[PDB]
Amino acid sequence: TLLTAINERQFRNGAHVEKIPMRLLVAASNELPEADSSLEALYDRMLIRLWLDKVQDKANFRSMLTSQQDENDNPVPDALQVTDEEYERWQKEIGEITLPDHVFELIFMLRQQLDKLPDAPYVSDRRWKKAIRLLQASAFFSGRSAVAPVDLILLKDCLWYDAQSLNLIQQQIDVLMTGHAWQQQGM
Amino acid sequence: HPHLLAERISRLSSSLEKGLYERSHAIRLCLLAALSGESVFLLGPPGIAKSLIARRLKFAFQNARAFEYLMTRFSTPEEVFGPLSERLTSGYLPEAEIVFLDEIWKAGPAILNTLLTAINERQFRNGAHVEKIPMRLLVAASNELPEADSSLEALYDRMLIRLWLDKVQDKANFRSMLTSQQDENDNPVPDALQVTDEEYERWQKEIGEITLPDHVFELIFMLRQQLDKLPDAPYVSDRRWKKAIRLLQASAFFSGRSAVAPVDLILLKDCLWYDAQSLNLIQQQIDVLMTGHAWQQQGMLTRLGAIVQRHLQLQQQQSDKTALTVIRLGGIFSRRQQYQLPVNVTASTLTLLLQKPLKLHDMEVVHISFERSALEQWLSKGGEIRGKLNGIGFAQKLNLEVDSAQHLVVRDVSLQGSTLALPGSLPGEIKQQLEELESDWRKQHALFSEQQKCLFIPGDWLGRIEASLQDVGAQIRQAQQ
Ligand SMILES: Nc1ncnc2c1ncn2[C@@H]1O[C@H](COP(=O)(O)OP(=O)(O)O)[C@@H](O)[C@H]1O
Repeated sequence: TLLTAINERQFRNGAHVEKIPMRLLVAASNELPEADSSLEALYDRMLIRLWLDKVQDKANFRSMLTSQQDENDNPVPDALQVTDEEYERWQKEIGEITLPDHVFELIFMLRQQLDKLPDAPYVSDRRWKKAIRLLQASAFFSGRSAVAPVDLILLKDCLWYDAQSLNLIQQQIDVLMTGHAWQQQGM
Repeated sequence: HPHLLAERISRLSSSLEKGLYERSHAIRLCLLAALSGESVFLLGPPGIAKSLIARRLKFAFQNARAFEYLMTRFSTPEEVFGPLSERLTSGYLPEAEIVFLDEIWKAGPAILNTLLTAINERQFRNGAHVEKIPMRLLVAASNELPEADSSLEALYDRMLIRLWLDKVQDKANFRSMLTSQQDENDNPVPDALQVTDEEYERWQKEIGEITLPDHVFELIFMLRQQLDKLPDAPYVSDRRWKKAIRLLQASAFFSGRSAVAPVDLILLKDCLWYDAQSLNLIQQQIDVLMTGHAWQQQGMLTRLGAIVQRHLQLQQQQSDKTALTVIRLGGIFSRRQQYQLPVNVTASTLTLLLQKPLKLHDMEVVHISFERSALEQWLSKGGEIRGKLNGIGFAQKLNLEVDSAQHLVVRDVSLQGSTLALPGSLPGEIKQQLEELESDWRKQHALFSEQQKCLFIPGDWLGRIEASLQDVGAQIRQAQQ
């Protein structure tokens, strides 16, 4: 029933169905599912995959260990809170972002590069289509009208799926970001 | 009336392909099974629009309910069809026109015992009594393949269509797919193209009434024997061949035809295979029959060889009119150098006939094709020469020598002389048989140009049928020169 709330954004309420205004879906755990298990369907649909861990800096640990800020309060002012009308209007302008020819050459090159390496993780067509919705919105909320080549860094937390693909995705993207993104290797 | 049906079918699949690139063979295949009561299997990696095709086929009908479910190892039958109280099956599987079951090669034994009964009988156990299921299309997608000796082989043998979908490969089709603004949960099919419940029940009766020609059945008569002598051929039982007739008859019914067409056999490439090993054998055996025994491609090739053999027999019989004179040359040389004819002969792999036939290499021959690049070195420098027999085989050594009257004498094992001769510059018997064979090629090519506009036919397969028919017509035109 959780798969129908993401694609169709509805729910089987006995007889008639109703829409679900789910604006953000976050899922956390600890371990990873099996490679031949039924839990891979929900994992393949989740776009952003972040690997959070504990703190490592000594200066950032002292202020975190002694924090008087209430975690259940509202530290967001009323002037910065968005309304329901602005959320529905931004969903239409996200898909209207133009796709430059220079950005298409980088997506097709990174996709074909992962298909030749045996240890590279497989990227489906659903992962490539949903990554553009997050990439087009990254430039819309930053003051741009087209897709920028700098938005390709966000793919380092979407293409990976386990501990073996983390060291390969962050390395293959870093080569393209420092080679063909700004004509570094082309020159 | 029958010709207007092909326009509505072609216009219905055109609106369904909006937003799905490189998926024309997957949408047109699911539409034929939805209007005939068949199934379709999809194989490939998860993430190639394998679930949208199940939700898009429900828009073609006026009253159709979709159902998406993922079969797990711990799934219970009370969640797929509905829990009991007598069974709350409101909006599940027994009352759904199109159902989608993702990953079918991993369900439990209880789900497998119930899925095999809703296909052959289309019934459901509602506690005590039984009720029919109006299932019009059953699609199943997964990623891996079941075992060769397990309980999951019963469901695979009943699924007729087995498609192997994959990711996109064209660069031009990937840019428009990566930036598509068409909503996948909308209704892109007009109301005029949507069929009703009365048209679906009427088409099921007209499918079985399609006339079966005797010439079209000859293709399956020979293709069945070829898939049995090879040990690597997949085992195709009689139940698979019986269900293939319903898919072939319905393919020509929606294309404006009343009988089964030989071009409808291309759909069998996604129904006889079962794994990765059978994919390279099914697509190869069908391509040979579709480009050989289909439009009389191979049937005319073996008949053309008899005309060439008959023309060579009449040429070697009248070889006493044209001899073979070898001109001489002067110059200062220690050996007697000979020269060939100038403008009279210019071909490199020319053929030379002979009068009395001999037995060379324990076999008979009627014409010896020599090489112009090697004939000039033997007639001047000397040594040994080579030459194939009957225009085939390797260039074997022959006992070629010069004669007193400037001729070529070929000897064998019994020291038998034979003067060679070249063919002169068409008899009435050869032209009569060549005109009848050329008329059959034009009649067979007209049948392909009147049925290739079918919707359930891939586009890449049209390039091989046209290339095979042109090769037969090009070989018959060279003999009449
Ligand atoms: N080859 C393709 N061509 C066009 N669109 C595609 C393709 N593959 C996936 N999509 C799009 O991705 C979306 C999600 O597909 P999804 O249901 O995840 O596929 P699957 O069922 O194979 O995992 C669909 O709405 C579909 O439009």
